[PDB]
Amino acid sequence: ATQGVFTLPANTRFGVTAFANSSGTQTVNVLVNNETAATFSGQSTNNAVIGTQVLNSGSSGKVQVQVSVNGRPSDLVSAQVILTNELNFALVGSEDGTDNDYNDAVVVINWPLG
Ligand SMILES: *C(=O)C[C@@H]1O[C@@H](C)[C@@H](O)[C@@H](O)[C@@H]1O
Ligand SMILES: [Ca+2]
Ligand SMILES: [Ca+2]
Repeated sequence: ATQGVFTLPANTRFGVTAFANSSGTQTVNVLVNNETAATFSGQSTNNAVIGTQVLNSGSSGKVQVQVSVNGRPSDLVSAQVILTNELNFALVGSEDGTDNDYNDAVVVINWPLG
């Protein structure tokens, strides 16, 4: 199934933050309505934050996370969780290799802000 694609409410600010846990430099691209809105890159095996940013979901609300390592797309896992009918999380893990820890880039999107 498709992973890493989330429909947000339109015209709403949201946060996106990426963490790395791999020997490989992770590149995380965040598309809003199919156009690049942020791109983060970095290397850590210690959960370093490789980027954090506030972005607007725009007219479509469509947000897609892509993760690439060594020029190759990583395998993605994702889900969304909503607490008290108000606080939203879109969660992505990714695997760049064969150990299947799925933490090589971890991406957390949260809304609403403010
Ligand atoms: C080896 O390069 C694989 C790669 O880096 C490891 C240190 C570990 O984080 C593994 O999950 C990652 O796929
Ligand atoms: Ca891995
Ligand atoms: Ca890892």
